[PDB]
Amino acid sequence: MEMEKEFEQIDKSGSWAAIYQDIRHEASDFPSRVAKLPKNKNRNRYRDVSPFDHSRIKLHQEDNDYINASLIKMEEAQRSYILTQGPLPNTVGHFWEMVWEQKSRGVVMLNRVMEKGSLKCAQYWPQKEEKEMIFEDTNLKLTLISEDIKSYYTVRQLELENLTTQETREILHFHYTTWPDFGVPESPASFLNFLFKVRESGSLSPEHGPVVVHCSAGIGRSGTFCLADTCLLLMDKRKDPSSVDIKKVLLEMRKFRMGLIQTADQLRFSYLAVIEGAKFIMGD
Ligand SMILES: Oc1ccccc1CNc1nc2ccccc2[nH]1
Repeated sequence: MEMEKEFEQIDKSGSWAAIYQDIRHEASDFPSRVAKLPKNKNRNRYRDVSPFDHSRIKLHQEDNDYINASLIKMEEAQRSYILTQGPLPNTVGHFWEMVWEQKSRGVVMLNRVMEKGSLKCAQYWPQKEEKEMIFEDTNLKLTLISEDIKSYYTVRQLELENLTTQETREILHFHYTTWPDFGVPESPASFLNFLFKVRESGSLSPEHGPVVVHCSAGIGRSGTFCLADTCLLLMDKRKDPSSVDIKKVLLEMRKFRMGLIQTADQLRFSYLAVIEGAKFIMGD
């Protein structure tokens, strides 16, 4: 069923809450035993948001390999994403170790460091060229190279150096800065524009490791970003673009990380972004 018609049918019936609950009910449940070990309690921002054991990213160190991060592997779309929480004061070194080890090109950040008067994630990148950051626990150095501030998002060019081998890499930071403190954006125009800038960069392409995507918990806004990208890619690839079922793509993605799309409003916003992005697709 053409999702645009499914959309009006749910909107006119105001059933968004009922669809969302159907998804919650059918979603996969897999063990998260590593995440719940007592040694890992300070590595988790939220007690109810954990990576599944089967899909968790492992850090390459014998001490403790745990990070709150999952690999979302979309077989038919041929895209992979790492979804993670906003780093904590004690996990900023782990975060950059993961970026290095997984060969990521891009980091996508969908939150502000402070929102609703509380800290949503650590200040994990340098704000001034001449004040670089050193992560002593993981032996990495990170320097701000350049910053492009726009009305709805900022792009930063960063150098990550593995101090053990003196190899360096270019890391692009895509920072969506205008998601509102409550609800979802009214128009998906600026969010789609942002997604197309990440794509244009090469960050989502198979020649690099998976893009690292985060918000505060790494399930809500983060879930919207990867669901819209995968759905629009499948509409490009298939003979019948109307076959793309957003609810079935979301349940496939929920096999890899729990709780992706946190509200009925986020589900509705995901439909809108795909419907409008297709509009700027069918003939753009
Ligand atoms: O390590 C890298 C490898 C390839 C590309 C980018 C980087 C980041 N570092 C960096 N220093 C610069 C100095 C002048 C102009 C561009 C620069 N990019």
